[PDB]
Amino acid sequence: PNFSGNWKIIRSENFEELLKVLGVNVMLRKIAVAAASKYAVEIKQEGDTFYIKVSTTVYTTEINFKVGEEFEEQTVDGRPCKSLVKWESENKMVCEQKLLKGEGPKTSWTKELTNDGELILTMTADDVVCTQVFVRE
Ligand SMILES: *C/C=C(C)/C=C/C=C(C)/C=C/C1=C(C)CCCC1(C)C
Repeated sequence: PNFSGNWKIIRSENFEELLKVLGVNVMLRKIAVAAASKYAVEIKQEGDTFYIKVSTTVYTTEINFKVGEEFEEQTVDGRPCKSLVKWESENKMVCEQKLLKGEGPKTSWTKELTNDGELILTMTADDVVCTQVFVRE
């Protein structure tokens, strides 16, 4: 549907706790939380093909996928992984990830477009769920 847009963050909950589960030490967690306050998501959607560009003040990364096809990206804490996105309803998709090398927490994310025009992202590591809410620029 209309995931396409330039999204700007308005709320971020449990992000520090997510990073803690992921092994990031406290000073870097605090700096990462501060960096999440500037952060923007740009989405281009055509059918079930998505282009996503995530950017903060000094860093930017692009994610390209088709729903239902495995692709490679990185976990939140930077460990490369294989990902697979599926729809869960009209305007929510869920991505499951598997580490390429090694072991670690089970991670995943979801992206939802609400009826009131917000984008909700969740990122999960084991039992900890980070929720971020965006509005269009
Ligand atoms: C569909 C939207 C997705 C998959 C968004 C992914 C977002 C990230 C991988 C954000 C990561 C960040 C850090 C790892 C620390 C700096 C702040 C963030 C939130 C940009």
